[PDB]
Amino acid sequence: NSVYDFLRYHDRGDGLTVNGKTSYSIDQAAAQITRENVSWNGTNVFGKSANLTFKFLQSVSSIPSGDTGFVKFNAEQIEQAKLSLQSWSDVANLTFTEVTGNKSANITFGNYTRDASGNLDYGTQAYAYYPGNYQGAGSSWYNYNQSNIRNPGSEEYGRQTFTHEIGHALGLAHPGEYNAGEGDPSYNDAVYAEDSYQFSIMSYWGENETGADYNGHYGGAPMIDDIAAIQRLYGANMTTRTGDSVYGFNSNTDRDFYTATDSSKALIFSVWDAGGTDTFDFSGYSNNQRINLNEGSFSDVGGLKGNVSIAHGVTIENAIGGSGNDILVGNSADNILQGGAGNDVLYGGAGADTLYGGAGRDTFVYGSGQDSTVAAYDWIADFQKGIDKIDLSAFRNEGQLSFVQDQFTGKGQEVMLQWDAANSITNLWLHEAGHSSVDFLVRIVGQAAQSDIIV
Ligand SMILES: [Ca+2]
Ligand SMILES: [Ca+2]
Ligand SMILES: [Ca+2]
Ligand SMILES: [Ca+2]
Ligand SMILES: [Ca+2]
Ligand SMILES: [Ca+2]
Ligand SMILES: [Ca+2]
Ligand SMILES: [Zn+2]
Repeated sequence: NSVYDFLRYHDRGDGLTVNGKTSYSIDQAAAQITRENVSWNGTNVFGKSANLTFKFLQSVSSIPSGDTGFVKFNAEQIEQAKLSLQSWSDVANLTFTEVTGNKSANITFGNYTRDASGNLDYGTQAYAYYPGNYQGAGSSWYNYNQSNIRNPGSEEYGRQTFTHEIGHALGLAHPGEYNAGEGDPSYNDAVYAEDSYQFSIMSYWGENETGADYNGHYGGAPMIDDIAAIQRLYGANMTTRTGDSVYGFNSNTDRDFYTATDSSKALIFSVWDAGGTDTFDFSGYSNNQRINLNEGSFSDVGGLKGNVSIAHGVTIENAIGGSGNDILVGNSADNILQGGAGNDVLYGGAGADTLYGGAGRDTFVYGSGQDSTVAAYDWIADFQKGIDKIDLSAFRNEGQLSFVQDQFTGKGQEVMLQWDAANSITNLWLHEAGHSSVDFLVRIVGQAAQSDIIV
């Protein structure tokens, strides 16, 4: 039943209540984040692309906030800021072009170090201005007295702050009515339950407020609701990673937040992918992981909780677990699932899936007849007789499954294992109640015993 619960991991909307707060769906959160109804295309303009310019100020006549002690961006800030911009243009129909000299720009970057009174400010972090035609519109500012701001490449909060402020400069607002300086807001003030770093980088609250746990890390890229929100304003970018993309270990994304170079690296991201056959490669971790390929769902990767999610409108096809005891849940597409070492639970779901339990005592689960129809049957390519198991207990709801040796009686709800000596393939047939013909089939590359089947 671990599959059942995991499938409902972090359910939202549908009149639910989480943490005593109203639960919002991705779109409701996205609408809330774009409530200011402002973008670089104007007010109340949705689904329209934009070609924007950005500039690293070398000097200023004044900072629109009144803050003083201007300091230009250093090399590392410049590189990290470009990565943040890229994480936004990757998902929304936006293009960023740098301008220098006297040319004006839609989005600007600059640091400050003192307040209007001329006193050192080592307490604040950063802020930005919404798009518009007013003086300073789209400008973003950061406190140079903060080490995370000076070293955004080594201090994760810095990079996250860049992405956050750029979010404002693009038209995104905090999930709720609250802002630094104004009193002392908290998650208790959140308009909806999903107002945390787990769903939006535009939030003020840690992922822990929603049950997630990134072990002190900060994802520096747009999360699931941020993606929906930014696309609501500028449209989705359908040209991003349209080939076969691999996320996690052995990544070919050339994106730091989608890449893990070794087991000690933390992964925190919401994936946007516009095409191809893709893979969630989390093979380098030894932690027990829970991987869900359903769009909009969250996964527990590398020892963290709720650190990985799939954006709405995205189809990820494959997943590879680690040496831990994992749970891999596929989607309606044809998935290739690899559990790796450890005792894993694989659930292909709808579609013709190919499953590899890997080393260990693995379990291949089937929740219904639609999971492996004859017209699009599953393949279990490395089944180990007497070690792995095939769970068909879900069929009990319509009558306890009975085993038959070489013939079906017709009473339905019977399971048969057929050995193909010539090809060394075992065909698992299931004649379901209500079905006039045998419509369930799982082909197995290897031998299987009646005692390997759970009914
Ligand atoms: Ca892809
Ligand atoms: Ca895909
Ligand atoms: Ca495993
Ligand atoms: Ca599937
Ligand atoms: Ca395994
Ligand atoms: Ca196995
Ligand atoms: Ca299937
Ligand atoms: Zn903010």
